[PDB]
Amino acid sequence: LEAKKEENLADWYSQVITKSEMIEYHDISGCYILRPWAYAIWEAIKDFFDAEIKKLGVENCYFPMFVSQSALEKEKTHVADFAPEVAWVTRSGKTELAEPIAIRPTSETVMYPAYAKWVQSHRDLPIKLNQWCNVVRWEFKHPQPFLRTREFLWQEGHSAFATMEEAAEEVLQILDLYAQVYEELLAIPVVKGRKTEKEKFAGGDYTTTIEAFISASGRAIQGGTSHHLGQNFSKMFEIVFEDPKIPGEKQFAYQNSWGLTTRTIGVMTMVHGDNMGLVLPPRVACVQVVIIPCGITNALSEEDKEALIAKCNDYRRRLLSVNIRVRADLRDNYSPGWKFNHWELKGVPIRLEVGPRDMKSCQFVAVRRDTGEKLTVAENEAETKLQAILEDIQVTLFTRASEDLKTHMVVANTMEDFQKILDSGKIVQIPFCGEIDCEDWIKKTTARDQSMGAKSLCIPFKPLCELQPGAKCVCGKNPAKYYTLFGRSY
Amino acid sequence: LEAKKEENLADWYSQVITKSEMIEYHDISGCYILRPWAYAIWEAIKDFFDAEIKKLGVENCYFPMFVSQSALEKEKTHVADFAPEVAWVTRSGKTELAEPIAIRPTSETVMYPAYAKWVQSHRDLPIKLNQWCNVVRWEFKHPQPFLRTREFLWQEGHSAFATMEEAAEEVLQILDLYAQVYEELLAIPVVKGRKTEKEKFAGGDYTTTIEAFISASGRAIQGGTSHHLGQNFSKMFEIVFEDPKIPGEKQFAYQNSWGLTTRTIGVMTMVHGDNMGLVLPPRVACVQVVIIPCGITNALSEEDKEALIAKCNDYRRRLLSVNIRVRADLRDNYSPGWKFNHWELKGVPIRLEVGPRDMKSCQFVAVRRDTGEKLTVAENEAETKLQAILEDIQVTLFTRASEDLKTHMVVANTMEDFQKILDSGKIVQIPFCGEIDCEDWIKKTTARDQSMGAKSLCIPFKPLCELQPGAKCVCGKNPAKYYTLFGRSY
Ligand SMILES: O=C(C[C@H]1NCCC[C@@H]1O)Cn1cnc2cc(Br)c(Cl)cc2c1=O
Ligand SMILES: O=C(C[C@H]1NCCC[C@@H]1O)Cn1cnc2cc(Br)c(Cl)cc2c1=O
Ligand SMILES: [Zn+2]
Ligand SMILES: [Zn+2]
Repeated sequence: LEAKKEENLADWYSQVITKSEMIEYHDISGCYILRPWAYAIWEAIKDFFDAEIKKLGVENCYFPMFVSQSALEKEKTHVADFAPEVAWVTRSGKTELAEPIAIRPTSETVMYPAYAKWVQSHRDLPIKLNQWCNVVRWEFKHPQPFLRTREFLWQEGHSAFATMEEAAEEVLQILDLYAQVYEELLAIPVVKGRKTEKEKFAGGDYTTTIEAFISASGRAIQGGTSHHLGQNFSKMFEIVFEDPKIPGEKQFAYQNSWGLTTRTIGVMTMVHGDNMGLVLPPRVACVQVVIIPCGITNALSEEDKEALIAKCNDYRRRLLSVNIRVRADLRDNYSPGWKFNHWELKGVPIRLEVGPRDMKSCQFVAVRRDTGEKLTVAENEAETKLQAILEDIQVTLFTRASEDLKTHMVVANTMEDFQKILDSGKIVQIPFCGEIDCEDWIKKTTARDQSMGAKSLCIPFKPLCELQPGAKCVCGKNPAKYYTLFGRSY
Repeated sequence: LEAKKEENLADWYSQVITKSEMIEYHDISGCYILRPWAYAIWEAIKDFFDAEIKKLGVENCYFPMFVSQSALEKEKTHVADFAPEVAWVTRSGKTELAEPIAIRPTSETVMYPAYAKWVQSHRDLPIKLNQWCNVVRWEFKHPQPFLRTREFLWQEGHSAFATMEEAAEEVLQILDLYAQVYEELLAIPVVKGRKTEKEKFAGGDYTTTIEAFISASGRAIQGGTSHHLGQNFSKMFEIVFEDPKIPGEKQFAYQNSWGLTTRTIGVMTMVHGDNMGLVLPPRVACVQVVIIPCGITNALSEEDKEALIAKCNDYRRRLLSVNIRVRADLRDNYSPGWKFNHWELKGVPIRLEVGPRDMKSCQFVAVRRDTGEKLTVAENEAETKLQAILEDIQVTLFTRASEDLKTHMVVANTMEDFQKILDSGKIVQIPFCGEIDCEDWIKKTTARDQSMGAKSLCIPFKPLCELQPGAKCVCGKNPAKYYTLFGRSY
């Protein structure tokens, strides 16, 4: 690794993700190749989430990606600001086509006409459906492998209830899951809260979100979102049912929608990385432990060279049997020292080092990726001790970026504190009125002193300080409705 | 179900797949919605396969879907017959675009430039990679939900070895897996063999395949394919490595590729269906057993109506604990008799019927979907007996369509037998020379008497009869190289 996090972050990231065999650039910019080392992290997230939404009664499915012109345009889901970012299909070979078709940037326009058809009785509710798919949005903005890409993978859930007490409960349930993905797997602490009326999903009553901080840049980033849509789309798409014991009457259904994307892997990179390379949390690594045989020489007995290469498999065998994801790298051509480095770039949590010097002592050595600390372990304790080190790494990585968050997230009550602490490369809870103006304003004000300015992130469900009796927005005109998280974003 | 399999098959299928809540048509023909009842079958296939290729050392990944014009066209992967079936992206919103981009119809053109880059040393081999993704091919041919669709889901593996003994072994390993999917899960017997030089994947040395018979129509269908590519693509894309102990020399890598698609679900439907509806093999059903409470009346004691609805959960609880996938349908608004029918269309293998008459006798009743046979079972035997019935159904469905295959697959040595037995709505092993002509010919000959004519299916690895000393192609000119499976196809 030539570049350094503190110094040229933009380069560091692009070097870490290539040299860890995670990403590979494609002959079309904005598009990237998810190599196995990264995909296994996505698949790890996928396994957890999938397991939890199904406990909630959600079922997976697959809708088409092609949304016809008379669909987006036929309605006004959009919110048509994004309309110049949709790609279009126009010709089948050379032969032109009847109407052009769009590539899904999201799936409301494809799914909701159908929801309308399936909801006949009130009996056909709820309808909770999820899909794991790719989506395509267009961007000329200088692209970036996990955070700013043209095609990406995600998950999008769309549920639809009779009542609102229902819909409401799910929205918060899902956001907790999205938290668990970041806090329990990825070991990334996040801030839960509600979008401002400026920022919330348009065409949807409210919008809960999960925001994480990437100190390295002093910006914060959006993790995943969970929206309550109320009746907006049902009205739009006539998803209606005859009421319960309010006969002859027409009730609109209450809807939700929530998504999480592959930016997770980018955030995970940005947060836990070294100048030594990528670092993975034990919960998501393809390989929790790598077993490398070291201490091999040109004239090492040939019957010894197969005691080593066999001792290694005993660890491999024993660890696999306690569901530790272990590879033994028994490759003849690379050095040991080469391997040490290779698996360090990739960020494998523990390196299990096996030398004959240690074999003699019926023992072995384990190296933590995060701290670098070596430990010498008895062969009869490989399971308990290594499982423990895996748990202790997860904690460390989490109880680091969280202390790193607490330093970098503070309250400021004047506007003059807020421009100092923001330029201090941090993020701030301020008193805020809520009006779009004293936000729409705030951006321009902060941008004049900073190459851009503070955005609202979320309105913390649990803000740092409680608000005091008379208290005013940073503007100085209106009173403060709620402490509100602001910062420069991604 | 109004239509009937024997009578209007084209309608039967379209009714079965809608009324079993599997498929839902979209505002663009050729495109369909995979509802949960179907997707869970795809996901079941996915779970099995994924588990097996990983034992083989394959790793999953995700390449982009956008293949640039200077890629397909830059090379000649194609085999350009299919070129007028590729969709194209041309505008980002209204703004036109630099060059147009294609939607992946397959991924050789996207993956192989990269394979070239990753294979530097000979050390970087093998490279076995898989991806589960959607692909888009265009068709005006009257579409059909699982068998003839424009967008579909599949899996595509692309491996790349130094030697050919390697590549060769995998091709056959994979085809056995594809067999297992059809024979062990889907309970559909298939015929293993090699494509003819007419039919094989172009741009690839040979092509093993799996062919299944859909009696209902007298046609056969392609299950999945596994190709050996040898050196064609490496040469094309310069995937090269310095040789082992043949220094200073340039070796091309040997490649494979293999795919399986969502047509599986269509074949599964076509093969096992009733006029009573879809039928699922226990190995893939979202719901192996449905628990329905029956024998409820208007004036049934309220404390009895909760002994029933509780007895049901005891079965639910006990079955879930032996990994039987069970739903208890406790819905208050539908009749019992309505439920019986609903879950019959969906093809749930067993209906677990709970009535108080049986509760009195501390017992219950189970109905097989395939045969219709009812059985009365002790409450202390619910696990062993139901698991057994699930196993016995799988077998039945398999040892049915297999006897149905043996009737409908026969040998014919003259050409005059072959035109009779083919028009008998069956498929035939004939003596065949191999020349494209005496195949290219065979189609036109059979088409003049039949609304189209026999195609080669495969060249059985284990043909019905052995060939006799002097023996000639059905044409009568050349000698027969091998018994070869022919028939009308899909
Ligand atoms: O992504 C969304 C809408 C919903 N999609 C499913 C997950 C929950 C989420 O609120 C917001 N969004 C974001 N970007 C977009 C870009 C384009 Br282009 C279009 Cl057409 C539409 C959108 C767009 O609708
Ligand atoms: O699907 C293939 C090529 C390979 N894809 C991966 C699985 C193994 C398989 O042999 C054959 N095929 C089939 N249909 C096609 C349609 C179009 Br359009 C194009 Cl460009 C290309 C193709 C095309 O290459
Ligand atoms: Zn204000
Ligand atoms: Zn011939």
